[PDB]
Amino acid sequence: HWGYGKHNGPEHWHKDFPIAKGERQSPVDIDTHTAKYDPSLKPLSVSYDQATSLRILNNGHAFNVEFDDSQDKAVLKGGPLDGTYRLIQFHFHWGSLDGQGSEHTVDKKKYAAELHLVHWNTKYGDFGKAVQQPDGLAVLGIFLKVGSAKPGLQKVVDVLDSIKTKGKSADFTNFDPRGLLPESLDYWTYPGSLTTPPLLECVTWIVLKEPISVSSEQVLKFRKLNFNGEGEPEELMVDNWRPAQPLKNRQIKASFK
Ligand SMILES: O=C(O)c1ccccc1S
Ligand SMILES: [Zn+2]
Repeated sequence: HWGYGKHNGPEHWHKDFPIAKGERQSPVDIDTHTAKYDPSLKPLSVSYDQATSLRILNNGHAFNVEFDDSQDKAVLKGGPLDGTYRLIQFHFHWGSLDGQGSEHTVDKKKYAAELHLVHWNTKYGDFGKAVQQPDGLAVLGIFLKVGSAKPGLQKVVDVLDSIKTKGKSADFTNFDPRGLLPESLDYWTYPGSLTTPPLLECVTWIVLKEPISVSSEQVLKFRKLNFNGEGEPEELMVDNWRPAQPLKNRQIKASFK
């Protein structure tokens, strides 16, 4: 199946998932000079105080931190969004080297990694029905650069050696995703897609301008995970990013002047 290698990576995905060449694929390059301030944007509200994390899973692509989304607990609203979107999971994309790893780029600059906090529109009842809708999902995208450590990341880093291989999971209760947010909520937004198969075109992307800093030691631990399952040859989990796709008939809006 699909992955990030030479023979199954992003340039092959279109064969099984033809929407890979669709009209609102993600990620994209964010040209900061072309992005326009949008005064119709409402203030963004990231309300994560009652978040209930449950588990961390290596899915042979990245690792997912999953949340209990059975009640309105951790939600994203305002900004470009109509209504209330509930956090269901987060994960990252990263590189083999600090010069690459993010999926969005900013004036062609690649960051060392990118965090995606995935939410679904509660008007659609569950995540499965939300991914059949053009406004089913909202993904909050946050860049990571290598510099000072991010303390609120360390609980994630320290659990990784327990989910080294594909199919492994661990308890991951009481993790507070507020510790992953930068100071500013300035952001860019545009309509796009999931960035792994099945590449569904359901996402309002909200990409924060301010990166968070993580330490070289934190990101090195990401790079010690494995794409392979236990008892199989080691293939390090690195470079699990999709590159920027054509912007097509879209405009990137900025929340800031
Ligand atoms: O983030 C993604 O791109 C993704 C892709 C497939 C399934 C779930 C997700 S959340
Ligand atoms: Zn992602």
